[PDB]
Amino acid sequence: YSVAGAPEALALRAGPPASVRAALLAARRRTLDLADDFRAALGDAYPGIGYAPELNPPLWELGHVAWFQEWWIGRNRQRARGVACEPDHAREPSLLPQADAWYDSGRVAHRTRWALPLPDAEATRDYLERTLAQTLALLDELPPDAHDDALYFFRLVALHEAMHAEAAAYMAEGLGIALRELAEDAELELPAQRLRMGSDAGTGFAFDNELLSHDVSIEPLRIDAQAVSWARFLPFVEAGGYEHPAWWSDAGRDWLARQLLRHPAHLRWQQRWLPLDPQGAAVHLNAHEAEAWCRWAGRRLPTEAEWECAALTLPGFAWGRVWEWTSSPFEPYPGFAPHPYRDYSAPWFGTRRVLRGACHATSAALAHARYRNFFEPHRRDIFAGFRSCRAP
Ligand SMILES: C[N+](C)(C)[C@@H](Cc1cnc[nH]1)C(=O)O
Ligand SMILES: OC[C@H]1O[C@@H](S)[C@H](O)[C@@H](O)[C@@H]1O
Ligand SMILES: [Fe+3]
Repeated sequence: YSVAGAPEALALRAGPPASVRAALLAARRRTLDLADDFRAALGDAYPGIGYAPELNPPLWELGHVAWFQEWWIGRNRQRARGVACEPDHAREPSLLPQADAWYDSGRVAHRTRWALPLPDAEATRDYLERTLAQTLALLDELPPDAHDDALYFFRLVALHEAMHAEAAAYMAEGLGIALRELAEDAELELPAQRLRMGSDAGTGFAFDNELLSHDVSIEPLRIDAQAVSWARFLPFVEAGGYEHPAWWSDAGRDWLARQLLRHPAHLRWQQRWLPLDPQGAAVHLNAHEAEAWCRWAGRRLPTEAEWECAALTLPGFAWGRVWEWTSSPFEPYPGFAPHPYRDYSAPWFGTRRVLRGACHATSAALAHARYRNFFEPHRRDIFAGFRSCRAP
């Protein structure tokens, strides 16, 4: 097995306090550069955007990032216990008396986020600054041989902020907001083998959905060396794919039937409205579109096990351009237990499909071969594509 990600991903998960500190500062730099992109387009208007289930107001997102960090660091009286932390212990107050009523994604109703008396952009940035100052002061108290338990929440809040930064990028793309921030095709042989799937104990930070690590049998297959390109995808559209329900699942057909334009999201070929690059990774495809292309090509999506095995064993397996739909429903591994942020994984089993890899907007500190992403299979706003495989 190769390393699961770039140095930053390994350091945030396994490295000492100095490593988590650098990660928190990089995450905040990125949060604020994206906040400036939104500021340029919306001028700090709140809510600044119309309502959609796939959005949150930009100033709500910023406050949520600070709230989350403050909730799990400064206000957390059991930081040292890591995953043994009692999530519902009595906490110190927030810097903002109403923060818990505004920013708690577990408490605040979705449409309500457009109608809160939130602080302005300046005061929201002030809350971010003061909370980060508090977090770094507490981090600086930990010794260089600090245990995984001691670092657990520092690592969690850095990863959480990386995830909200990516969400800013895909929501920006949805809102037509501009931000400042493939090779030759090939097929790879994946031989029959046993995969030790998920995150092993004492490998540093794991998301709860990566556990338990467990051996699984991988069947021999041939897998795309990279994500499906527009060049490889569009011949399905040109061959009448979005007119031929027979290529689709029942859920796919139901979805397809309800679509005005019988072609991919952000296309007209022109994307966004610039002309389309065939060498680009097909993106803003949902699981239904990926699966239909696979039936038409006589290919299939990998399981997340097959994807993880390929990513860790095959040097020519190139990922990180688009999130990649797998055939795997988001379900607990054997021995799954929810970690202190209980609602991260457990409410979303069944209704979500696993995507693996990462996209151009994923932080280098998050992108990881063991990471399970999870969205409802109709979602196209996300930076999602896919790679295909077949039996030998
Ligand atoms: C891991 N995904 C991307 C599915 C999560 C990330 C997340 C942010 N705050 C809580 N969870 C999501 O978007 O709900
Ligand atoms: O805004 C991104 C992300 O934020 C988290 S906090 C929300 O709960 C989730 O529904 C959404 O996908
Ligand atoms: Fe969140």
